[PDB]
Amino acid sequence: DQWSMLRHFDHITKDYHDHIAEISAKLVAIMDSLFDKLLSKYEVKAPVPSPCFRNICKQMTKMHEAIFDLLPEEQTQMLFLRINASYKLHLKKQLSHLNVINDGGPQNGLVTADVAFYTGNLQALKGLKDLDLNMAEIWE
Ligand SMILES: [Mg+2]
Repeated sequence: DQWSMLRHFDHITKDYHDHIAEISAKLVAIMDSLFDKLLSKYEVKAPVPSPCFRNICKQMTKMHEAIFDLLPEEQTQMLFLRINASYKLHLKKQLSHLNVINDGGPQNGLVTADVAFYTGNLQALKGLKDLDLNMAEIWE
């Protein structure tokens, strides 16, 4: 009956959500290593988008294309929030290293511009328009 069928479904899929998060952990780790490699070398200058940010955004795009049909929408949103958190951590580290501060000066302006390219790229991907990226965190 419908009840027994669904009990079988429940048993078969009981770990589905937890296991997707575990595979997604490996994907976050891959992107985290890319961000560390790229952002450790980032220099603030025109033109924008900088080569660093073009590369980050291209890989984010390719990642989205690769997993779109493999993850439910909510998990894809959650994945991108984790990827974003990694990006912000590495960007914050580099801005601190370079002594770039949020004072409205030309250097701050260039980072704001590069980040606008990043945010625009991310939010233009299917399902990601209303992600709360909290990019202001990078100046903490
Ligand atoms: Mg300046």
